Amino acid sequence: AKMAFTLADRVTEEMLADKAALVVEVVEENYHAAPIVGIAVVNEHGRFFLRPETALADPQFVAWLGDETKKKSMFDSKRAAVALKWKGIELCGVSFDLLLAAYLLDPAQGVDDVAAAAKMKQYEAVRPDEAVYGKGAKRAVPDEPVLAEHLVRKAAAIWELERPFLDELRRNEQDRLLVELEQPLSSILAEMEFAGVKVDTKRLEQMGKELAEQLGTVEQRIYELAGQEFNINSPKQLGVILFEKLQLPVLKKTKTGYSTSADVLEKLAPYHEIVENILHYRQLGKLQSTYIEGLLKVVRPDTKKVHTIFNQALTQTGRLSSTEPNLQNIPIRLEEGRKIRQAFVPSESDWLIFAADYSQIELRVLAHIAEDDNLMEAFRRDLDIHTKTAMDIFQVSEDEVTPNMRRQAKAVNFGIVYGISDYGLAQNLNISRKEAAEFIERYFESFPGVKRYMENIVQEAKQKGYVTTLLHRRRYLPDITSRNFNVRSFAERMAMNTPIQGSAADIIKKAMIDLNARLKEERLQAHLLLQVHDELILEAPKEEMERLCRLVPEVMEQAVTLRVPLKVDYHYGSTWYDAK
DNA sequence: GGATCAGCGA
DNA sequence: ACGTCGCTGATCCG
Ligand SMILES: Nc1ccn([C@H]2C[C@H](O)[C@@H](COP(=O)(O)OP(=O)(O)OP(=O)(O)O)O2)c(=O)n1
Ligand SMILES: [Mg+2]
Ligand SMILES: [Mn+2]
Repeated sequence: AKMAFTLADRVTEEMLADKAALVVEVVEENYHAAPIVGIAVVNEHGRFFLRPETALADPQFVAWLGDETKKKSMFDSKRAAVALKWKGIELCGVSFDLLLAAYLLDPAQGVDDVAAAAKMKQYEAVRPDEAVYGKGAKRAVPDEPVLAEHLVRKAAAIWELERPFLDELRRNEQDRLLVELEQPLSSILAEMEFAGVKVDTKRLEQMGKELAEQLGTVEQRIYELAGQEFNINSPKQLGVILFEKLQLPVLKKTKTGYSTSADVLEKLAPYHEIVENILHYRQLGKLQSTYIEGLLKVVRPDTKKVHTIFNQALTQTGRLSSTEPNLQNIPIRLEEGRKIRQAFVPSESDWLIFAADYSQIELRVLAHIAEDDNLMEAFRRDLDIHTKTAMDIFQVSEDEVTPNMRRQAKAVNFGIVYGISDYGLAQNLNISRKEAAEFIERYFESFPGVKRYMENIVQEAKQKGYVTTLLHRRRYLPDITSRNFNVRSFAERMAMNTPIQGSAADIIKKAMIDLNARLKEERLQAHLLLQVHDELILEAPKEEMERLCRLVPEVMEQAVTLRVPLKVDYHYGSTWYDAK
């Protein structure tokens, strides 16, 4: 039923009040330099709809905006903030974000628009976004009066949902988690995205050059070794032209056939010199398309920068997400892939990249929550549990543990505390089930207080229906009561990982809050560029490095006081690769 | 277009 | 039965 609003053809005084619901509509999925299709304003004085072309020229409207004393209630404020940034317009004053509010109250709700968020509060006087602009090869902006009626309903929806959403947060002890943590971070992530990272494009290209070379040269050998013309990309083909054309053993099977995962071609290599050229050719493939081109595809022409979008209310545990491109999955494990980081450089001349980590954080975080005597005492002794477990998964001595090695021991360590079964472990470090099984018993012999944790957090979820993080981020687990054994089991493994994965994500979020607050009150040219789950990557002039090497680690270790010490590793250099 | 698959990261 | 949490490129298939 037509909600009455005045389609404004000019701005006015009564629509620039010190509190209003705002909507700077960015239909485009990727808001980087995306046009603004419309504006809407609800405030005690009424409901208005301003046309972008208009309002974004009006200095009185542009002022009310950039004015932090003029309050704005919104949904996905970063989406608008970044879009405006690219227009030279500053957006301050956002005191409430409906999107992040619904995320804290229940990340499983999967809110992708105001309607979905509103529905969560028995408010449905608003249409879902997909209904208004559609999707697929049809997607478009409805005509003036349709776009208008919707933007005003979304704004009106935001106007009314603030109270309901804030109260439940208040009762859930998440009001501060919203206002003092999630909302502050949204402005910082906007800067990081708008700032973007510089891309050594010339190099990156001269990389794709040779790749194609070492590709076909490893593609024909494949047709040779196989003796035909199958496409290395069809697992169905890799299955037949393998175990059924080329007769090899099946050590594992998929829900369609038999695994051709790398953890198989590996074990099934010596049975033919084709399984080796497939391992290498697939690596060069991935690294070729999913990166060289994949990155250059998002590199803007002028600034030569890429601008990731840090999705803040997407993951179910509190972690951030990155897309177009995913800068949280840049190669680093092997040497070939790692060099691509030499393509990531400082944004200004004579600057440096400063990357800071967090030493075995989830393990430290588990130590604090689980409170196992020996896991804490160990850290209080400053040991590297990854290297140690490596000393076993290889029986070697501390001095004989390699970077490559510490990785598997690391994956084993988390595999073990987060559910892993003797079979899962057995296939990982490629051993027997009886060995893996006993290695896990001794693990919990080393950390009994932790065993007790895997057992009570399962009961905790079973009783409350939700797990929680250090900073009060909660995760509902209704499948914990499932009568299906595997639904219940996945639920239980979530109750074991979410509190830990989530608390670690809360801490890197708070550290980020202290880091911007510090860099600002000390006024430095340095700023954050990326967040990689438990690592921050800043860029600054060479002259600030000496102050960074102390301020960046100190801020991160201070964020929260655990029963164990936090510890940061940090390095810097001319490129992302150099920063080590 | 979607459903698996592949491979990369934390 | 199944460690957790993500994103992107490639090809099978109506
Ligand atoms: N196989 C993995 C790898 C990582 N993580 C989680 C736990 C780690 O603590 C966190 C950060 O990833 P890192 O690679 O930084 O691992 P740590 O931080 O634990 O090790 P490092 O001492 O190298 O920082 O991500 C996990 O659950 N399972
Ligand atoms: Mg890391
Ligand atoms: Mn780390």
